[PDB]
Amino acid sequence: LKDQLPEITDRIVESYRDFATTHHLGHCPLPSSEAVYEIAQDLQEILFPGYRRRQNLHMGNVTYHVGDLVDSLHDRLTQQIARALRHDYRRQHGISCASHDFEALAQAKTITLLELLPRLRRTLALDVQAAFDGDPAAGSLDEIIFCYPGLHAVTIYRLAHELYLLDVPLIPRMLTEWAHSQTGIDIHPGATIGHSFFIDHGTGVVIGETCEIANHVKLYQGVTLGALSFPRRHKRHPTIEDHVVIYANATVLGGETVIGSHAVIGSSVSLSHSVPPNTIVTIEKPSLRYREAS
Amino acid sequence: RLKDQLPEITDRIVESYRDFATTHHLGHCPLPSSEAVYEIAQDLQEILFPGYRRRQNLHMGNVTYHVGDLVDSLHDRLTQQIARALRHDYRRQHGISCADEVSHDFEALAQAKTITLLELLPRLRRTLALDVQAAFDGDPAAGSLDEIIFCYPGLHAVTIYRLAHELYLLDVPLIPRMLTEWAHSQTGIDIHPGATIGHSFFIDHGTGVVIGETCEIANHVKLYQGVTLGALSFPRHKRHPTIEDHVVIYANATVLGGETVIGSHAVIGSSVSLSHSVPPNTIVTIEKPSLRYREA
Amino acid sequence: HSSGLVPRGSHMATDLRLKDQLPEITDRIVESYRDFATTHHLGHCPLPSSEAVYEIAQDLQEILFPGYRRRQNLHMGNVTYHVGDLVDSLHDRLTQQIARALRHDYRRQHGISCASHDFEALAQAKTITLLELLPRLRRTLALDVQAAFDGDPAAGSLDEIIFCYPGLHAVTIYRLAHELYLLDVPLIPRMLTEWAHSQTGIDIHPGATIGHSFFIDHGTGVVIGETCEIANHVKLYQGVTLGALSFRHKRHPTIEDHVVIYANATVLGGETVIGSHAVIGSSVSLSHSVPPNTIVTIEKPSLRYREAS
Amino acid sequence: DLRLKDQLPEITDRIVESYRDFATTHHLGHCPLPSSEAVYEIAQDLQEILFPGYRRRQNLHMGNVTYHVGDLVDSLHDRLTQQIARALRHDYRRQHGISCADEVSHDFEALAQAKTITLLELLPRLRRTLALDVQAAFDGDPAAGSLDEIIFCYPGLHAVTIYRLAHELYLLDVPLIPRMLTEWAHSQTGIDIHPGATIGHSFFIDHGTGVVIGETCEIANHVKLYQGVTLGALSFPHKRHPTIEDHVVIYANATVLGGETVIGSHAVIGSSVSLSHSVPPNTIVTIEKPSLRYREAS
Amino acid sequence: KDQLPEITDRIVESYRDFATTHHLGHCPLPSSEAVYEIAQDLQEILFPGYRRRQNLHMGNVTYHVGDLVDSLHDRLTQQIARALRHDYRRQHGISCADEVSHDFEALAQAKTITLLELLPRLRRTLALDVQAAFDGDPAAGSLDEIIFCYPGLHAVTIYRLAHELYLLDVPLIPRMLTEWAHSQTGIDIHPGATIGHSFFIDHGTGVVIGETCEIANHVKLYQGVTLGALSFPHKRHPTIEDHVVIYANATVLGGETVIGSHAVIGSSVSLSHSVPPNTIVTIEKPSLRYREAS
Amino acid sequence: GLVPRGSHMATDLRLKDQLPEITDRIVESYRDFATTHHLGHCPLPSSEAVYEIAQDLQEILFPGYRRRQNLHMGNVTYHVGDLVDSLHDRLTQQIARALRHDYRRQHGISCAHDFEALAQAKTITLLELLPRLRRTLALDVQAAFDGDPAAGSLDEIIFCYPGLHAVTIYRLAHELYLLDVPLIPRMLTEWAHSQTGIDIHPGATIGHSFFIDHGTGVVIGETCEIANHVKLYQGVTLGALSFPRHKRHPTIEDHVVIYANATVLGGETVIGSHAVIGSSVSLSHSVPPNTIVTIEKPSLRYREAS
Ligand SMILES: [Cl-]
Ligand SMILES: [Cl-]
Ligand SMILES: [Cl-]
Repeated sequence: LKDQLPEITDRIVESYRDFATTHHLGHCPLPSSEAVYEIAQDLQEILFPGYRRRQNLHMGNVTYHVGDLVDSLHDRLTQQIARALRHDYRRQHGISCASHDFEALAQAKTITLLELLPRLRRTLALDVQAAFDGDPAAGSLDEIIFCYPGLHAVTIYRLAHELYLLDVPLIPRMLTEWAHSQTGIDIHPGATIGHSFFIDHGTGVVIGETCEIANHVKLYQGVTLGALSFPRRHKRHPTIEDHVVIYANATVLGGETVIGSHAVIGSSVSLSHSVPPNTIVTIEKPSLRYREAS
Repeated sequence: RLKDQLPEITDRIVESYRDFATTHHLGHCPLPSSEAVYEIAQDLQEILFPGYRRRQNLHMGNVTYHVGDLVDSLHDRLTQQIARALRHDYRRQHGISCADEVSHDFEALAQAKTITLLELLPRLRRTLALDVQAAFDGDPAAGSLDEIIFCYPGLHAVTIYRLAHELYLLDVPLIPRMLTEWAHSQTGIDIHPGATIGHSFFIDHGTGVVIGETCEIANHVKLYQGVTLGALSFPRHKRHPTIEDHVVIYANATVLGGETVIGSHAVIGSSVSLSHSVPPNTIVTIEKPSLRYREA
Repeated sequence: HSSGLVPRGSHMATDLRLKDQLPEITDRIVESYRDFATTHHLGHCPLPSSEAVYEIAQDLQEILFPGYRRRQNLHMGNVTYHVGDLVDSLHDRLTQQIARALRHDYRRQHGISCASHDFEALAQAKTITLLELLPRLRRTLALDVQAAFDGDPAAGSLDEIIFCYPGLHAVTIYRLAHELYLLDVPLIPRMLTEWAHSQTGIDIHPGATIGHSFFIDHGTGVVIGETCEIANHVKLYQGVTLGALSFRHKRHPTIEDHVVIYANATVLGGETVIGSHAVIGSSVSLSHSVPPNTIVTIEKPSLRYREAS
Repeated sequence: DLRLKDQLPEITDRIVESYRDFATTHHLGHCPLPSSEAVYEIAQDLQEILFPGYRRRQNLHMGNVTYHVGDLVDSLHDRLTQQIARALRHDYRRQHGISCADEVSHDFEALAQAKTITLLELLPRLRRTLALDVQAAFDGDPAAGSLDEIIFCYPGLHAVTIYRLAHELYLLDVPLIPRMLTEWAHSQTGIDIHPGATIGHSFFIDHGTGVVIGETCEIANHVKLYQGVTLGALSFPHKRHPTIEDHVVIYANATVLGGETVIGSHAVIGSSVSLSHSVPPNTIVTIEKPSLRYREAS
Repeated sequence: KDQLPEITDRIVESYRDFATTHHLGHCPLPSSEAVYEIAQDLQEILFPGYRRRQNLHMGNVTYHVGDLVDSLHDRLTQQIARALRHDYRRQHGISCADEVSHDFEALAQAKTITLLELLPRLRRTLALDVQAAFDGDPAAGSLDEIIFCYPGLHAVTIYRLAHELYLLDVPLIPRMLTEWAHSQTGIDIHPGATIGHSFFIDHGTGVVIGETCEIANHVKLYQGVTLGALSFPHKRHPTIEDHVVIYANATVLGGETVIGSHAVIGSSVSLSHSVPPNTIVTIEKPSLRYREAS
Repeated sequence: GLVPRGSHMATDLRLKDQLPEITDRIVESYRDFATTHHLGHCPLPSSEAVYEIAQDLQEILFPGYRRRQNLHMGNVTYHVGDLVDSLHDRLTQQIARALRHDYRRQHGISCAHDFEALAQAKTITLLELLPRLRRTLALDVQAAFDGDPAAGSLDEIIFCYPGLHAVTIYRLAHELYLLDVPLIPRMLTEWAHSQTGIDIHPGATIGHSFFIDHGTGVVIGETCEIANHVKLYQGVTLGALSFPRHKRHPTIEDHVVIYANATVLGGETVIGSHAVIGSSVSLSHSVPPNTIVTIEKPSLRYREAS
């Protein structure tokens, strides 16, 4: 009977006492996943108006739309950042929970992010053009903006990256993993990535925290820019110089691996050492076995 | 008091819209809506697989009402979306800007394409019935047709692809790629709407599969996760492979090139990377890998 | 018969008279339901609901990780209300969903048409079993969270892991699905794991057996088969397949304690055992056993280098 | 502060305890009563069927209306069945002092479905009646713009539509639901019609706020009422409310009381008239010209 | 369930038989819900900070207003056009025909712009109504309480919007608005009524004001007041002059009935003839009978 | 009805260029008429938050009759506990805004746990008296059953009798009034007034076993005092003298019935225990206990229709 339910409830609540690591019970709200996703939506509406939720934006009403989003983002970002800072401070110092202070610091950070939205749009315009240049078959800039997952993942990454530079805990990774969830493109928020970046297809792409990518680089599906199996904090991920292309399913590992300007890394190539500028690296023609099914 | 700087930030953002006009669409001419397109896709799937989607109370005595309503609504919504796609593509091809009255241009043409799509739904069900059976045939361990329809991501991605493909054949801009990229997002399966794919197609697992615009796949084919049917790095014009009937391609294989033909009943083994044709009834496998073993 | 632009009829609006054809389209669609009955479930026998299963999953996660999901205002003084309400609701919803799954499977197993046992009572028993083991699942998942922290040195905190590491999410859903699998619930286990698959690109069959302190880092492209058995303290990376040979019955590998399998490795076969503390390097493809304490890596690849022109 | 939040568990317990002490204003147990929201929803769907094009959907035409109606009928069948069954079961248990542990062995679902089918079957007839009501509003209001304006927003028509639905449920012995319907309409219009009232066709309430019509009241055809009219029972007293014959008009703030009061065919009851006795056909009843006092202001 | 298709068919049949109570065709009438939403938006413009949003300040209110004005332009145009088209067709016995029609659209837009243009003037009039409520209710807590919840103010606000639409010859919509307010307050004001500034209804339940009624400035009414037409009859409703107070349950009837400047109509007074300026009209004390109970 | 020329052209999109200017004139009007806005950084209480609070309180008072139908003794603690927790937060916030705004207004102060703590204390007081309120409301329910012999059941009364809804809201509002909460009490009674046409000032004092039958058009003034076992009908006014805080509305003693459309006026008017005020009676002075007041039989005119 339902008479068992109160007891099951009580055992679960008891388990909150026993295993305290997987709950946050108390008077100190962490940041909200949903609030961070909503922030992300609003930021994207500012960056690509006409391509998101509203389709009735024109020069005569866009100020009202942006103005309202900026006002709301100021409040929401401040709140979420403040909770991230408070929680991280408490955790670092082992302090328990029992417009000033962290709030003011959060607001300062929030305003910095909002102030760089014009600059971000400049950067993102070059990424859009990189997608157009990088995919000859592409219909239009509009198609790219609507639905190229590489552009979406990069957009989120660039927002998360700015917050990373501002020492915001939690929220950068929450943003990148949201994009990762939608696109299968996994970019650490600490990665440094220059303008005119394009990921085509993208599923399975992984880019590590200390990875440094210059301008005009293109990656394909399944590319890993990662750390070596064996032994921007301590550099453990590769540097990719300008105008590099890395084809599908390549792997590039190591904090000292530099892929030089204008290099091409062929499909399925696995590298743990530097490549000179102007080099095409490809796999040896595979040795395949053939048999008839009989 | 610091909220007083927000109006200035707002003005700088609006200014950036003048300076970088390539990444916005401001004006009196709505583009197609991602959300409306998604909703259309939901309604189409309701028609294709009733009893497996949102409603669970459908039977032969009420199904006409469900379908009839969806068909009527889809007529209106697809017409609207497709017309906006056609108008946008017209304006872009001609470099013309947005008019000062509301424009019904292309509405009749959009309606004609919409009706063609709705007319094909019975045929699409026939094809999808074979795909469903192909999943059951292709995965011994499958619990039932029901399980497949409910949650096999391959079937979902292919369903969206087949819808998008019909729109592609009708020269609808934007909407086909919007559909396949939606499916791509949900399944990790990346099928270009331009691909040609015969009946009884099955993708098992599916994450990381990529199939290019020009790829041609015949009947009774099965692929696994991480398969690429793609273009050569270097050496409507055909740049993607042709796969003949009854071929199976195992996990993480790569088949590249517009002149690569994989012959009837061939098997492409796991991790095989090919840029040349394979005759019928050939099993192609990698050379046993050379591995290094050491004590830790 | 001339025009001011390329396609003829560009000026014409929607012809509303053409709406008269829609009833016929509708009738042909309904006819196709008669002709191809395999891809619909029309009748008086609701199958389980995808949406209901998703909602159940949300509520289970709220119980497992309170404070990290939808509510942020939970404390020891109000958590009883939160849990008690969810347990009550889950009891009803899981019973309903499981009962429909059992009924449908029974009918399908036999010939029985929709026009036999007490499936509701059996469903409720299975539901109660699941709810009873939530404290135990919390214990397991606490170790998984710690394994993510240990397995990723660059990890910010337990908090960041719980909030957004996709491996933890996929493993949480899998562990719930697995218990339902062990209770012989049809449909629902795979519905759960495919949901997580869709969200993370991590594909765990609900039949897989996986010990505590399991960690998937990155994870996109991971596939684990039905009969795979993974021990304690195992760590996997993106693109790893633990699958079946191309060329009930065990068809998937066994991975022993403390094994690490790096990105894009493939391990195949029912008889393949990867031994305690082994390391399978990136892109390693194996269909045979490896002893304890063995590090397996690919041979340095043979690469061609030439000038880009 | 947050320390005071520690009192909330205790306040919660005081409330739960009070459910044990005062059981009459709660219904806790495993026997859901009917849902106000579900009844309101049913009413919305019924109105969609009766007045398509004037309610929620604006894209209905002869080519799609079968799908709309077919779907609503199907939904209503399930929801009305559920709501009626819950009402019947509760009323059974209450009348017999049974209680919710003790299983009901009676098939209220089948009976609820039968009552539901009866209501659905008479919707065509109800449309016939309501068509006459709409015309009566047009004929009864000189200033009326169109039938469309009337259908859209005349509160008299809305209250009467709900009443007519509630009345058929009343005649089918459905507990709770008929009064839930009429009270919803009362809430929206100020027009308070008991579901038991008997009202003929071509009925019109103009303005309507403050209208009260009692359970046993009987109104013929072509009757018109204004705001504030009471057709009620005697204060100092089975039929306890008046009978109004055809073609009667009753002006604002009139009061007509008593089970034996018959207002005769084509009578006119003037503004503010208060009556507790019958009136013959073709009689105009008015108040005596009031004696008013006039004084200069300061 | 086997009975249901037949019931469905008989209902559809009855649509053919009784065609006056449906609007089936290709010609959307106006939408009640769209009209209500338009009314919500207009109310937000008229009384910002007292409606749905509570975070409005001088720095963001332009964005809020600007956005609503932009949207209201589109939605009012659409609703008014549908009203004009339907009413014209109906008046002239024209049927729907099977073409999507821009008919009356430009005229609807014109009327819509005129309405939006007079919103500043409406605010000026309503500021006088709010003061009248404060003046007319000496027990009133604050202007805020009045604005928040005095039902007289809400009914008058709706009526004033409806009345401007009535003056613009917009069919259907004005009555839709006043009946909506009627439904929420028990106050029934025909949109055709003429009402001057500083108007106040206190309590209000049961107030009826007729189409041809004319009310001057500084007038106050109470619950249950009827300003109506004669039972035994183009002006059919009374004229109320400046500074008149009409107390609870009074009834004032007739097109030729003029209540003179500064008159007072006492509770329960029933009048069908003019009253001179500066006159206080009261009922004769009732003849009451008293008896001891038992 | 001349249709002006140009009427049938499509919307002219360049006319939207005028909308910014219209917007500016509207904003200007906020500067010119500042009494009818509340622009700034100090939000007032929200109508919708107050309504939601009211819904939650009603769920606590009448569980099984409102939004949830699956409540039983095994789960009701969870339901109530959660509502109380949420109410504590929301009532605290709303009350604090009421108190802050009222203080600023009463003094000159402009906008650039003090009130919060005071708000919380009042919120706790309200929540603590909910069991007592349920006792009182149970008596009101029973008074409706006793006072309307045709009533089907307590259930029906709870489900849909408007008098009981109006009175429920009034009793909640009245407790907030007694705690000197500005704004919110009148917001609550006006909401009830809107749904029922029953208009009760939050300051009214009303004893147990109170029933209003039908109710539309009832008005009860701020200083009115109503004892126990009182019944009112539709259209009853308990109001102030037109030509006369400090008592200006009547006192109604126990067991009084007032029938439809009666008017009782004046702060010194006391209607004695067990009196009956007949339909349409108008009274502006006291009547002793056990007095039955009726109007003289009306003098009516009858004529033949012509
Ligand atoms: Cl592709
Ligand atoms: Cl009516
Ligand atoms: Cl009106």
